[PDB]
Amino acid sequence: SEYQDGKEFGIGDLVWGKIKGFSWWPAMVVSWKATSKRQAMSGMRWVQWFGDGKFSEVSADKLVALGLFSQHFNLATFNKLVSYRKAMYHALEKARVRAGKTFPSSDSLEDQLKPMLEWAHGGFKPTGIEGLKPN
Repeated sequence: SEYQDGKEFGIGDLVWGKIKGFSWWPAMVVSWKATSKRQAMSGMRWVQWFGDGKFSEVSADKLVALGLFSQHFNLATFNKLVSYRKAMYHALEKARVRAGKTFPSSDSLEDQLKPMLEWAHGGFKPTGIEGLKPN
């Protein structure tokens, strides 16, 4: 009965989170019991940031679905920041596993990131954003 307030998103969803002074950052909605902090305020979600690992209380209106990738992926931040790329890898790796997608490889971080970024930017085909959903 957690996060049952009429707003969007639930435990396990992959999301873009927005905090003041940062780019849209990939996260996963978690339960407050995973944060060891406190119950989220009504209308809010606890998220865990990819690449970074910390927990934040974010309003459900300031979250969007990770599947809306092209609209929130930040090419400039991807170019100037290494942590963003690491976060891209870890978010898309959770995505790739949930969707049943596989990529040919044998490789540095950007080498495996290239086909994952292409997949995500192209719309997560053939599965779609529906294949991102938690189990």
